[PDB]
Amino acid sequence: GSVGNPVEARRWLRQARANFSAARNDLHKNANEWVCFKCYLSTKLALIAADYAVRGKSDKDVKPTALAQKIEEYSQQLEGLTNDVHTLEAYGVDSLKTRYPDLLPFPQIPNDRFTSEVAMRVMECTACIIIKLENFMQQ
Amino acid sequence: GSVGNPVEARRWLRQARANFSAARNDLHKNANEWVCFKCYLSTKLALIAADYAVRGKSDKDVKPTALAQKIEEYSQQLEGLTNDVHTLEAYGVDSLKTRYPDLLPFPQIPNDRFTSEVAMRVMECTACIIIKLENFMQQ
Repeated sequence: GSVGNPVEARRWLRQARANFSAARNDLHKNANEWVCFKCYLSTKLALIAADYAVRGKSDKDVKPTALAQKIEEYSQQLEGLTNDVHTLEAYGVDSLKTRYPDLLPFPQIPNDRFTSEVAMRVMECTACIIIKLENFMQQ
Repeated sequence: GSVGNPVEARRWLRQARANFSAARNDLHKNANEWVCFKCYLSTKLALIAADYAVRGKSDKDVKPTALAQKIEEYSQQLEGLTNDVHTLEAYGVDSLKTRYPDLLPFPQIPNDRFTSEVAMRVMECTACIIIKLENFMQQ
């Protein structure tokens, strides 16, 4: 898209970074669904930040993997972004499955769903996503 | 409602209790929006649990205060529930305002929206809700 909004981009990135920092508060506390939801939301907000940075607008209705696909076309600097973002799904992480039992295979609840190993792999993916996007927004 | 599902009720309540416990992880860590969202989700899932316990079905597409209005009618034991649940909205807490900057007056982000005092009042309000619903479900 044509004209970017750097003020709004910075605002959303600030929150994305806060969400990733806060994921540390739930580590090794039997709250792995909260590590994963925080990382999912960090990822979503960082992508929306980048969308503001380029186009001055976004959509919170669009799934992160689809937002990442559009954003990745903005520059070769973002190569690999969509693969990173899609890895969250591969670990069974999305907005609804980290929160609601009716979306999980009976009888699982979110508190039962994610191992500490998975929460760690999800943090690694998220850190890489934020780094690719911060690099791109720095220019 | 006429036929309850105690197994589903227990599933949902187990997750609500886990969310309320997880809220403690974010206290005094500059993550008050996460304290509030966790308490919001705890409240919502406990209401859904009570709805399962009474009629064996619910809706997660209804706002918590609206669900509480229906549930309050189930028993004298639940007197005051609707107002108890409405406290969250009164303190500026709901699903979107604890997560998304575009819902907040510029330049505010969730990470600077909630004071530590508001975070504490929200935990106390959530305690009151959980108490009322848990006592009722121990029918």
